[PDB]
Amino acid sequence: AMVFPSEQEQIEKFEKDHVAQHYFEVLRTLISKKSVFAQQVGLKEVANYLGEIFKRVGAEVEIDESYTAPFVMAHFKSSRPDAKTLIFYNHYDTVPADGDQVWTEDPFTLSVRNGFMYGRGVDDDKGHITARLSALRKYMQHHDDLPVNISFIMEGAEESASTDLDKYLEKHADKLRGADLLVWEQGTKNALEQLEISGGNKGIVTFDAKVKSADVDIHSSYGGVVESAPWYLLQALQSLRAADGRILVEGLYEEVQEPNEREMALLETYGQRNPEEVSRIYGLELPLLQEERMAFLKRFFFDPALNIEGIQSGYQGQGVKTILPAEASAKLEVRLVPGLEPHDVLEKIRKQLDKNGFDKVELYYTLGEMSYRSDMSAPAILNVIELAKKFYPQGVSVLPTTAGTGPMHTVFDALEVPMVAFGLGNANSRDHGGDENVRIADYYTHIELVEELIRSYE
Amino acid sequence: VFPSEQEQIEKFEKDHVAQHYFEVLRTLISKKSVFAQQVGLKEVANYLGEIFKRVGAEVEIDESYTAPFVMAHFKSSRPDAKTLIFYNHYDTVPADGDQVWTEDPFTLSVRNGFMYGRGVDDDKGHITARLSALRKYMQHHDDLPVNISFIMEGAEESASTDLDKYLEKHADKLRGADLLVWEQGTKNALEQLEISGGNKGIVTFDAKVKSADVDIHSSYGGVVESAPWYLLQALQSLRAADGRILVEGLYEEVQEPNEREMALLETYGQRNPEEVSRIYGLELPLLQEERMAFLKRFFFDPALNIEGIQSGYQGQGVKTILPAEASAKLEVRLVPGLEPHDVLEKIRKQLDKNGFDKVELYYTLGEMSYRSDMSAPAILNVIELAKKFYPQGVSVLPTTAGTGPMHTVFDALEVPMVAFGLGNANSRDHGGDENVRIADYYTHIELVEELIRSYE
Ligand SMILES: OC[C@H]1O[C@@H](O)[C@H](O)[C@@H](O)[C@@H]1O
Ligand SMILES: OC[C@H]1O[C@@H](O)[C@H](O)[C@@H](O)[C@@H]1O
Ligand SMILES: OC[C@H]1O[C@@H](O)[C@H](O)[C@@H](O)[C@@H]1O
Ligand SMILES: OC[C@H]1O[C@@H](O)[C@H](O)[C@@H](O)[C@@H]1O
Ligand SMILES: [Mn+2]
Ligand SMILES: [Mn+2]
Repeated sequence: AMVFPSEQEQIEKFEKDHVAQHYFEVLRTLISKKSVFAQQVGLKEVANYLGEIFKRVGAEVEIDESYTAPFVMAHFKSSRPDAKTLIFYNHYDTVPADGDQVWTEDPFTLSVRNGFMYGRGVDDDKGHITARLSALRKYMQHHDDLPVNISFIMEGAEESASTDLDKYLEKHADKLRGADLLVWEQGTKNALEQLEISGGNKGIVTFDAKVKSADVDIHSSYGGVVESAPWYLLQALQSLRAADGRILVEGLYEEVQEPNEREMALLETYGQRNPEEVSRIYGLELPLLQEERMAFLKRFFFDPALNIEGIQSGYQGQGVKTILPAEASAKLEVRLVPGLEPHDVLEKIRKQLDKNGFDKVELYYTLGEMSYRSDMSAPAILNVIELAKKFYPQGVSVLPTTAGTGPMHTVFDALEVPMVAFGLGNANSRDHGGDENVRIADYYTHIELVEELIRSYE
Repeated sequence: VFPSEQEQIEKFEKDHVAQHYFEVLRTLISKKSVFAQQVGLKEVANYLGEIFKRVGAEVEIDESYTAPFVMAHFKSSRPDAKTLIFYNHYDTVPADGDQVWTEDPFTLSVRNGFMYGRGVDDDKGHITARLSALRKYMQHHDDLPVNISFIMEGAEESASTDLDKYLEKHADKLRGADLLVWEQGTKNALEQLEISGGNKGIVTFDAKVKSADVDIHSSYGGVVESAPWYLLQALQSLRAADGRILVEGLYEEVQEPNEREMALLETYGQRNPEEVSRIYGLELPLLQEERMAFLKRFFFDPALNIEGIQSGYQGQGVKTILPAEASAKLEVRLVPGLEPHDVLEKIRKQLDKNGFDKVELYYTLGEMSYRSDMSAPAILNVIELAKKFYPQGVSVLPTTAGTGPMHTVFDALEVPMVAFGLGNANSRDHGGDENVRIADYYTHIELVEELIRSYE
């Protein structure tokens, strides 16, 4: 028997809440200050501003400027002895406004229209920073002390693969290790307005593959006797993957951590009802590689995948060109799951190609990110799940991992604290797109959930 | 017994007829004639028309289709005289981009005992050398002992567009001939004159796959099939590791080589398959390694080739997409018995049967194949005459691996066909600094003159 406020009620609460309003003006200022890692613009400016903001309400603040993007930490202390610690991880850099992106109003001007707030960073990730601070300060309106120690860590290079995050966390692990729970930088409601509460990221390894079959393109009259670069490469790739998408590389699945019973039960309960709908959404013309719902979800969340991002050889254009191309190349990737490390995955692929008779395929490592997940059974995570249900009428969607890539493995490796992601995004927030937005009611609801999480530590 | 190269060059220098047509060649080369660019076609056809008319030939320039068809007939007075036909083309490929040209491609240049220019080998030089041979003969005899017809088309480099129609129209003036001499021929790397009697064929076509409306984030790569995987799977289902084509009903249509054809291969085919590996710097094993297996595959079997394939992202860095589209440019090299349209339809059926109905196929070009076992007496005569002019001997092959209109010409004319000419293994047809050895050019003249004399 749970009752929930209406969207109209949430918006009025938001309008009447002096603390939420104070930090909404702070959000306006933050959005206005462009902070992009890849344009080197405004990182120190935003990191210092955040420093002042948190100092004002009594946090002990440290701004480490050792690497390109300053690393901001703000610790709020509880007077309770044997108090636990809560960590909020967030980032203050955003992607550029840019491209063929359509903006109704200036991307760096926080704009409110039709019950949504618009601006570069309102969802990813600055809005999450002002909402979580709002929550703490609201709790502080009605209490003399915090029931739990609270640490905010804000990096400035999340959109450029969290450059040097590993070096900041190693440097400051002593103050962070041992916390009860770490809440991730963002989260969203899904298409059914269920709050997604997730516990992992998949990883990836990307690499170039190249073949040189001869010193020059040869006349195609020789194609019956002379092997060409594209045939060799097609044969090589075809050797590494079954028609159902299973990867044919020895040693690879042996390293994969299989999902436990809880993880499989979570998928059953919370995974999309009809994942076969991707066919409609993208106008697929070929059948899915895995069609039954659970086979599909399990492949999607818990299996790796060998992907061709591009392949090219010989002649493109109008007309013909009677050649056996000397060179062929491809841009490949393997999506990873826990157990699989980028360099090692590539070495197993080198070995299998050599064993298959394709030693002339050259491989060149380009990028890697490690994967991470949990079965969402840590009691600190269970607490979050039960509290969230009191705030979202459509309920929650609990997932061991999302299919996105991110720094979760880096963070857990340094800090070893249980991690959970939830936030104030909507399925159509357009992160990284034009008119990035957050629903005003969703933003206020995240404040209330975070304040309730703090109260749960009393 | 055989003249030296130095003697040949001197003979060439002192021969007023050869020198006259060598200046004619200079002019032909200077006039760019490329079918694909529709440049110079009427200009070169008209100029040739006049060159032949001047020496008393009965000339017809048919301008019905894009490239004018030129015919020049020289009559013998002998009443039961046979007829000899020369087929040649006056169009060339362009000079081009990546190609290295020491001097202007459209300026005949002589260096180190070679002549250089676009068309000196393929095919303008063959035209002037053959008219030289006829006219040289006429310096020493009262009349031709055989009727001689020159047929010159201007679309050979573009698959002989409308040749078939011109031959249908003029077949009454041409059918009944004793022998037809093909457009060009070369000496092989061992300086043996190649004498051949066939062209392989070709069917080229685009293959395309659309797998979705849009490029999808590659995180879906374990559940959504992409266009490039589907296409690689389709292409691989059609070709065995050893190059054999896996298409039902294809090999059934292949005409097997007879005993003479195989014996010719064995005698005159390359001595060593592995030389190809050395020449091209091959980094992969040959698809057929034993000599006779290699040779039979090269001249007498079809082959499925990828000229190009592309999909998704090329460029700096990565792009986390499953591409929605992939395409390829394919061809099947053909042998007698295989027709372009039928071959492509058999590939359509196999792909559907194999589960690849979504690969789209678009026919783009086709040429039928042709060959003979080189036993026609009119052809044997050429093989014997040639042994008197080339100290390294001759190389007799039923077919070259190149493509050409032999099938179209035979279908209209039904005259025994033989290819021999003035190129060298390094003439670089279709390439930069295309060239003919001066001595080789004059030797061709003398061999063609002797061919005429053999009809007395
Ligand atoms: O049960 C063993 C492990 O299985 C993994 O798949 C889960 O992500 C872990 O949280 C769990 O500890
Ligand atoms: O008290 C708040 C929460 O703190 C976590 O450390 C405990 O594991 C939960 O059981 C508890 O509900
Ligand atoms: O023996 C039958 C036929 O075999 C074919 O392979 C040859 O090209 C023909 O010249 C011959 O007439
Ligand atoms: O007379 C020249 C040649 O004409 C051909 O028609 C005959 O078949 C040959 O035997 C002869 O040598
Ligand atoms: Mn983010
Ligand atoms: Mn030619």
